[PDB]
Amino acid sequence: ILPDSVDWREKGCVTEVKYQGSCGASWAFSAVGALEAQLKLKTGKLVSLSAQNLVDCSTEKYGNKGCNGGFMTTAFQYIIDNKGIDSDASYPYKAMDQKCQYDSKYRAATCSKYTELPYGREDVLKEAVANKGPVSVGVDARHPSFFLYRSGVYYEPSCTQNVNHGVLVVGYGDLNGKEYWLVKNSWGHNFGEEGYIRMARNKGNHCGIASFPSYPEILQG
Ligand SMILES: CS(=O)(=O)N1CCc2c(c(-c3ccc(C(F)(F)F)cc3)nn2C[C@@H](O)CN2CCC(c3c[nH]c4cc[n+](O)cc34)CC2)C1
Repeated sequence: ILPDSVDWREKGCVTEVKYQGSCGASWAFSAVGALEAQLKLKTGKLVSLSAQNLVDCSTEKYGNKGCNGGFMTTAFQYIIDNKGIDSDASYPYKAMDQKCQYDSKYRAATCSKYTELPYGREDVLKEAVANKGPVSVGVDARHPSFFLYRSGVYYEPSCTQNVNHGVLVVGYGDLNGKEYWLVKNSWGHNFGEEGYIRMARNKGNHCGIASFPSYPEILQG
């Protein structure tokens, strides 16, 4: 039996909204956001993890291009392969491609595996958000309505199921009858509701929110 509403901010699993700047690294912010929540569930400690570490180190082997884009799934694979990711404090974000400076001395999290959810399945996404944690997703963000969004439940008739911007689903609910996904963006506090957007849910995979969902886990064995 799934809750009607969830908000992982209430469970202490969501760090401050970040500002990616002119670097196209939303993939890296989406990935660290998902892992931040799993780290809190494991250790009780909420700590921002290094998006820069992913930008600089999860590169050609993972199909990622730093400030020119990339993928959450392969970001997670880098963290698995590397046996760690640094804290954001120890390896801060500069919004540029830099030489990899990963140092195991400042490791703040590990990742054992990741899971991809099936294309377009908002019911499966709901279950994962309720029972696993925040889920990294792609959205179609290429409409003025998206970047100008201030409040309410976002619905854009021209949205497609093709995704181009990485964000984090941290919850869901309903606002005066409109079902929504609660989405953490990485465009700082002047986007949306202090950095968050509520996006239409159960409206035929609106803006591709359920097209490419994935989440990491931190496990023994
Ligand atoms: C137009 S579309 O929207 O239909 N779409 C098409 C399909 C798609 C999209 C995203 C998608 C797009 C954007 C985002 C976001 F913006 F959020 F960041 C998220 C997901 N994923 N896939 C699934 C895989 O094709 C992604 N896969 C392909 C292999 C590739 C790769 C190259 N070298 C490697 C070395 C090692 N490994 O392991 C993998 C590779 C990267 C991983 C976009």
